[PDB]
Amino acid sequence: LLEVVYGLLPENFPDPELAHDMVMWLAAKGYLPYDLERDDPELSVNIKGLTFHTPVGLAAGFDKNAEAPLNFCKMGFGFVEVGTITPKPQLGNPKPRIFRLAKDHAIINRCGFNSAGLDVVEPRLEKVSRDRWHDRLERHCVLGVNIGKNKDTVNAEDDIREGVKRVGRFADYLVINLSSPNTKGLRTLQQRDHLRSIITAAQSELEKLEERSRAVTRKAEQFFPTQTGKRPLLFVKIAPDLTDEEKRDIADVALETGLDGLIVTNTTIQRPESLRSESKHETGGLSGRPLKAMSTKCVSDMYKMTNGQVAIIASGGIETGLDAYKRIRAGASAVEVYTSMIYRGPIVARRVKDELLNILNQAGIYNVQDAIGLDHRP
Ligand SMILES: Cc1cc2nc3c(=O)[nH]c(=O)nc-3n(C[C@H](O)[C@H](O)[C@H](O)COP(=O)(O)O)c2cc1C
Ligand SMILES: CC(C)=CCC/C(C)=C\CC/C(C)=C/Cc1c(O)c2ccccc2oc1=O
Ligand SMILES: O=C(O)c1cc(=O)[nH]c(=O)[nH]1
Repeated sequence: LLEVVYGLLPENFPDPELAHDMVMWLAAKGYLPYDLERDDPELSVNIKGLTFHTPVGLAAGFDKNAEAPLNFCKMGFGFVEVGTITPKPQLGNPKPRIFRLAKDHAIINRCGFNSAGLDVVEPRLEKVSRDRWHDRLERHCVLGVNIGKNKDTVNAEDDIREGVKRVGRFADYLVINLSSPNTKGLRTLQQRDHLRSIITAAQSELEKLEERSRAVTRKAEQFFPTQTGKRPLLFVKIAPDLTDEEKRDIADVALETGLDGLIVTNTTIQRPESLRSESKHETGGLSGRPLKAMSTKCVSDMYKMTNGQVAIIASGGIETGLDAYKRIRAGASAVEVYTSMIYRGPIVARRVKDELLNILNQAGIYNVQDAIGLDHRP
């Protein structure tokens, strides 16, 4: 806990964008820490057939163009959610477009879907997908592929379509990002009427299943190779800033469509007075410790309103396996981190896994599967 939070004397900051860049340069070229503990068999979760050997995982903010997803994942994580990968490459907003709020343990940011392109990112999944089995054959590093629209396409439904065409076959779970505050009216695609039109279109390009056998796990890599027969569990990442009315419209359209899961909360555009740090007034959604009750309620509301029959991967201020314990108790099968690592640091994957496992030991039940949603047994 006390690494960077104790040692934050140096002025405003060492720039977050710059830091993340030279961090990911390290991530790209090995040059990182390493988890060794193998993770207790307690912490494994079979979210709809998907074996999450650990339920802790890196969120979609980090490895934005598949620079090093397995290397973050060998560094203690269970899964790694890969960017928001827009069809055509985007530059993003003008920098400085991202800020630490040291006091508040938070990060406001307005990057705006800065992507390399499915042109660039497909090859890198073509890379990862075939060598991920090879390198050290990990109890496969479960792999999230998150996709969106470009700044100004008329039909996002097309850019999700393209997305699912290209980079679907590698994802253990695919993710439609409809939530970022930092793309023009994208969040307003979460509507009952649109959400459906997208979700159906998106599982319609999954309905492109192609044929084979017609001219150790050495070679599971062949075919469309997602630790199984391809089909990613379809997800949609939803907002934190929503009416009970709009969380119905979602939850209804979730159970209507047979959506395989929901990722609970992107960043929040709320600014709760309590934020003391003088960067509180910058635009963009804020992550981290202010997004605690926000996210954790959003898990619980979407759990119950989906009868729990839809899966939940909650992000939003998951700092310590206690926060993970509660979000697991509120509905989450697995949980995500990003802004919690910018204060904890690389070996926070190993920390949150074990903080969770001991608070399971203390709570009584071990093996999380029993644990999920526990809050909805009265
Ligand atoms: C700089 C930054 C970039 C992000 N980029 C993305 C993104 O490209 N796609 C996405 O789905 N979420 C993105 N997020 C949201 C995170 O994935 C996550 O949902 C949010 O930060 C809450 O998690 P945390 O409080 O546990 O860090 C980003 C967050 C930050 C702070
Ligand atoms: C300065 C440099 C070239 C590398 C620093 C990384 C390192 C070895 C240790 C941690 C030092 C540090 C202050 C990191 C800050 C950091 C961020 O502020 C940050 C902000 C947003 C997204 C990702 C980020 O990753 C970071 O490592
Ligand atoms: O690209 C961004 O600016 C961005 C994407 C996202 O999903 N969430 C966020 O807070 N910012």
